[PDB]
Amino acid sequence: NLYFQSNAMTGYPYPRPQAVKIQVKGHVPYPKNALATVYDIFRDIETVNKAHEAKEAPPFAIKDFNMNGFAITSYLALPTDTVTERLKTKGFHTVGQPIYLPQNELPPLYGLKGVTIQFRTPTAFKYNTGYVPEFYGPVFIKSITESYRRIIPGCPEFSTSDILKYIRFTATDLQKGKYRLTEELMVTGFKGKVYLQFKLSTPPELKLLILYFLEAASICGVGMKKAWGMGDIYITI
Amino acid sequence: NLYFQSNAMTGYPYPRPQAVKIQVKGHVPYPKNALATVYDIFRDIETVNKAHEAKEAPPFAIKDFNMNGFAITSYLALPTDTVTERLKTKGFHTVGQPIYLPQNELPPLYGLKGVTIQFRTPTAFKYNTGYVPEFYGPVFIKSITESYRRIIPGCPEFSTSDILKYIRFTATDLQKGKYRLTEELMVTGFKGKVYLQFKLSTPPELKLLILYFLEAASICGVGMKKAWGMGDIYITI
Ligand SMILES: OC[C@H]1O[C@@H](O)[C@H](O)[C@@H](O)[C@@H]1O
Ligand SMILES: OC[C@H]1O[C@@H](O)[C@H](O)[C@@H](O)[C@@H]1O
Ligand SMILES: OC[C@H]1O[C@@H](O)[C@H](O)[C@@H](O)[C@@H]1O
Ligand SMILES: OC[C@H]1O[C@@H](O)[C@H](O)[C@@H](O)[C@@H]1O
Repeated sequence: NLYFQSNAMTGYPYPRPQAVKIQVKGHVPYPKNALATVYDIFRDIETVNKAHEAKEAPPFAIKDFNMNGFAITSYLALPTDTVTERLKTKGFHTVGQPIYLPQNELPPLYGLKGVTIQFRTPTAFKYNTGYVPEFYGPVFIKSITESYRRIIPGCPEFSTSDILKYIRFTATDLQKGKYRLTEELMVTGFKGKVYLQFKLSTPPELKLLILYFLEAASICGVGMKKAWGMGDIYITI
Repeated sequence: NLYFQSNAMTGYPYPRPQAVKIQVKGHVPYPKNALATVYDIFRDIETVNKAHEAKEAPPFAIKDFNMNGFAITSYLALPTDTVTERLKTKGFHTVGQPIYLPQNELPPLYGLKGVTIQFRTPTAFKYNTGYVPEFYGPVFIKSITESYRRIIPGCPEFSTSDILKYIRFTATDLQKGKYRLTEELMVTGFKGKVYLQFKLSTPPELKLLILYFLEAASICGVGMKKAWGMGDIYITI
C-alpha cells in the first residue's frame, strides 16, 4: 500500500528541471577548447564569471563532443539569438533550433519498478589524491542530488541515507573507457548500464523526486569534469 | 535564550536572493510601454515568452518610473551587454554599469529588533471582488514568501500562520497615492512606512529567512501590477 506524506518537506511536489540544448558545428581539437569557447561567449553573465573565478561548476556542460562539433546544455535562461550570433563571430555555426528540455510531460509513476541509467561517456568520481573510476550507489546519489540543487536552489537538505533505504542498484556489467580532455590529459572512467530498482516500500513521492534528480544529472553530467562532457547519462523508464 | 533547530527544513540556511538592476534613460508615456519594451528585448528567452503567454509573473519588474526613464530589475542571469545593445536599438540609453544585488554582506542578526519597510510606490492587493489598497500583515507575508519562491524555486512550503506567530506589524500612519498604469487606468494604493518587529520568541533562523523574503519582495514588488512598478519597497535594518 501507499501512505502519503503530510509534512512540508515531502508532501509537496518539487520543480522539474528545465534546460536548453544548442548544437554547434565546428572543429576544435579538445573538449578544453569547446569549454573555453562557451566561457568566452558568456563573459557578460556575472554568475558565469564568478563561478569560473571560484573554480565552481559552471551552469552549462559540453555534450556529444567530436571532431565535427559539440552540444551545449545549460539551465540558464539564455537569449538563444545572442548565443548563435556570438558563436558565429567565433567561426561556429549552430545547427537546427534550440531544444528545450524536458520535451514531454511524465505520466503517473504508480507501478514504475525502476529506472535504467546509461553512462554514455566515461565517468569517474574525484577524491583528494585520486579519482575513483567506479560506480558507488551512495556517491552517485550524492552527485545527482547536488546537480538538482544547482538547478533548483532552495531545496531543503535531503538525507542521502534515507533515499538509499528505498533503492537498490544492479548492473549486469560495466566497462572502461578513455576520455581525452586536453593534449596532455586523458582519463579512464567507467561506462555502461546501471538499473535503479525501487523497493516495494518506496514512498510514491520519492519516485518522482528521484526521476527529477536524474533529469538534473542528465543536464549537468555526473562526476569529475562533467562540464567537459564526462559522465553523460541517458535515463530510460 | 536561543534554541537552535535540528530539523532539515529550518536547521539549514536558505539562499540569499540575487538580482541585477539596470537604469534606463528615455521617455515613454506609461509603465505599460516600459513593460512592453522589456518583453520585446527578451523575445528569444523561452522562459519569459512562456510566462507571458500564460499570464504568469515575469522574472523582471519595472522600477523607478518617471518622465525621463525607468529601471529594470531581474533575477534572471542576463548577458548585460545584449540587454544594453537591444535597449539602445529602441532608443534607450543605459546609465552607468549594471548594479548587482545584494551589494553588501549581512552581519549576524542576533541583536536585530525589527525591520523598517517603506512602500515607495502605491501598493494594493488584488481579489475577484476588487483590489484592496490596504496593508494586511498576513497578506503581505504571503506576498513576500511567494516572491522568494519565484526567485528561489525549491523553497519548501512554509506555513504563513507559523511565521506570523513571531512578528508584529505597526505603522504611525499610512498615506494614499495614485499610480497611472495606462492612458485609461489609474489605481489608488497605499504608501508609507511599516515596522516589522520580531517577538522575543522568534527562532534565530527565522530572522534571516524573513530578511531574505523582504529582499525578494524588494526585487519583485508587492501586490498587484508589481511588474509595472506598483508596490516597490525599500528595506532598512
Ligand atoms: O534495462 C531495463 C531492464 O534492466 C534489467 O536489469 C531489469 O531487471 C529490468 O527490470 C529492466 O527493465
Ligand atoms: O576528447 C574526447 C574524446 O576522447 C577519446 O579518447 C574518445 O575516444 C572520444 O570518444 C572522445 O570524444
Ligand atoms: O525601537 C524603535 C521601534 O519601536 C517600535 O515599538 C515602534 O513601533 C517602531 O516605530 C520603532 O522604530
Ligand atoms: O505612470 C506612473 C505615474 O503615475 C502618477 O499618477 C504618479 O503621480 C507618478 O508617481 C507615477 O510615476
